[PDB]
Amino acid sequence: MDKRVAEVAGAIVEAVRKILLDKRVTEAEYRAGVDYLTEVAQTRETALLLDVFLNSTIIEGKAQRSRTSAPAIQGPYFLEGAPVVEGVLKTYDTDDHKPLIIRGTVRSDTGELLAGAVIDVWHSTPDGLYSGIHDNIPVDYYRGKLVTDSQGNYRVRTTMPVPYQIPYEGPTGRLLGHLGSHTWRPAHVHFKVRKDGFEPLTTQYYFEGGKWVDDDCCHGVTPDLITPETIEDGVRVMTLDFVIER
Amino acid sequence: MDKRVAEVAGAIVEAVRKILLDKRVTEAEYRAGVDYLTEVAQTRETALLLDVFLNSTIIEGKAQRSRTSAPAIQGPYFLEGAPVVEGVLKTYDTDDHKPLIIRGTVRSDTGELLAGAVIDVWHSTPDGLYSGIHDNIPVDYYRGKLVTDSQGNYRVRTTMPVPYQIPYEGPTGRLLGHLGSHTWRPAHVHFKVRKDGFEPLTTQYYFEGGKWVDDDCCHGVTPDLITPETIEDGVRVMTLDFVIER
Ligand SMILES: CCCCCCCCCCCCCCCCCC(=O)OC[C@H](COP(=O)(O)O)OC(=O)CCCCCCCCCCCCCCCCC
Ligand SMILES: CCCCCCCCCCCCCCCCCC(=O)OC[C@H](COP(=O)(O)O)OC(=O)CCCCCCCCCCCCCCCCC
Ligand SMILES: [Fe+3]
Ligand SMILES: [Fe+3]
Ligand SMILES: [Mg+2]
Ligand SMILES: [Mg+2]
Ligand SMILES: [Mg+2]
Ligand SMILES: [Mg+2]
Repeated sequence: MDKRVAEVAGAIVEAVRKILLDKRVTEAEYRAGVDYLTEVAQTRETALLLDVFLNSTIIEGKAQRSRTSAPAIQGPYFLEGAPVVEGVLKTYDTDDHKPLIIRGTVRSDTGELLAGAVIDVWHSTPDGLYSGIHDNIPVDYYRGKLVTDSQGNYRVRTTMPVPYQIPYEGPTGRLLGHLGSHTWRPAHVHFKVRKDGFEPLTTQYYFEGGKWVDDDCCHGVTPDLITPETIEDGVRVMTLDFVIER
Repeated sequence: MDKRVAEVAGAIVEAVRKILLDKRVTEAEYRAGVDYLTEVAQTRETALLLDVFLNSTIIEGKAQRSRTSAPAIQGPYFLEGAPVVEGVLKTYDTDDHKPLIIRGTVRSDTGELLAGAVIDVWHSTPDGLYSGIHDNIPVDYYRGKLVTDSQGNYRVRTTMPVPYQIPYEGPTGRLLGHLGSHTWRPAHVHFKVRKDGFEPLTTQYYFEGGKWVDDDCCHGVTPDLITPETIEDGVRVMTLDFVIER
């Protein structure tokens, strides 16, 4: 008997039953539903399907219960063991990459600039593929760790990310279809900031004006996480000042 | 956009989010939860897990919305293509089988005895295993089709079933563990009655006094589905009169 598992899991069970009754779900519908979720399970989409309708709500929760630079949903594509960089992120030399630059400061919720903070960054190849997770792509690519200096400053040069769709061929995709939504997410860059003394801050940031920023199939775009459009020497720039609490 | 999928699926999504907020589920809990359900998916327990907390409620629904001999949850172990029998069900000759006898009538909700109704029956080997689904067991065993005669009567001789537990080694088992329930179901026999003119009636029936009839881990035992204890010549007897609607 786990007090909390039994509080939260129970609350859900009790709550879904109600719907099963009120909406008057038939024997034949119930099968159709269960048959669906086994496909979802079969398709290894179990976590995905959850992430879409839920994870975004769970951020809205944490953002209420804490003081930090705006949080965002984490996403499936984070891999630990990213290489530390001065630096520049390792990216492919190819024509279709556009330079992106990321500057800023990591600091405490009490205001003190933190040094030796590790900023873990990952983002999509121009195709929408993440490294080491897609199509024979090296893991040291499009991933890296940034470490704030004596002033709590970090700067990194990298290629631009792109919007990508969650897998659209499966049960989740269509299910969104029936729900009048789509499979597309706006382009974003992934940050996880952890200082050995503080609570981890995981977030992603989008680009003002980018496609899908209005309609994110997951709901996890929020005004703060939209960066203004600023170029320097024809190089898109993100200036992000993180605040981790603790 | 499927009007109903979007009504019922939506209602659930909206309803689970509330819990995620109210109970104040953390980022770290959410993972733990999602991590759980992928195990459930990994363990091919996706349907099971649902059947336990839900399917029993879905009967309570149908039993409200229709006129029939009491319905019951279907269960995973029904296989179509059961052999028609006069008859007797094919069972193993072994010592530990106790004779069980099943008599009765199938009839319409308007009262007319139906003839040529097909009563599909399946039940557990003395071990708790179902045929063709367990341990190299022939499918013509512990399964059969009964066909009501000119009077709408059916009778079949068969071996006794036994209580069995839903798979207890996996994520569902323990999850019930945390919820203060168990893995055990009381002994029951499975009937599906379909006449080519009428709505299928699927139900199972338990034995008065049998273990677990009070505590069914799934909730799907109900007073009607408890048969009284009656022996004839030292042979347990079930007298069941089905009423299919339409
Ligand atoms: C194992 C849990 C996985 C995570 C669950 C997702 C978490 C939150 C989002 C889940 C969305 C709700 C799942 C409902 C899926 C319905 C599929 C469907 O309707 O197929 C359309 C279905 C067939 O089309 P399909 O989408 O290709 O399968 O439409 C039909 O023809 C039948 C009518 C469907 C109406 C059924 C209404 C919902 C009944 C489901 C009962 C079981 C719900 C248990 C889920 C509890 C969630 C905690
Ligand atoms: C894909 C859908 C499959 C069908 C879903 C089942 C349908 C109705 C029954 C579902 C029961 C609810 C599932 C919750 C499972 C919780 C697992 C757990 O707490 O592990 C204990 C977990 C670890 O132990 P474990 O059980 O071995 O994993 O306990 C912990 O240490 C962490 C605290 C757990 C508290 C989390 C509260 C629930 C958060 C889940 C958020 C996602 C819910 C989405 C489900 C929507 C359903 C429609
Ligand atoms: Fe991403
Ligand atoms: Fe059964
Ligand atoms: Mg600076
Ligand atoms: Mg600045
Ligand atoms: Mg008779
Ligand atoms: Mg009689």
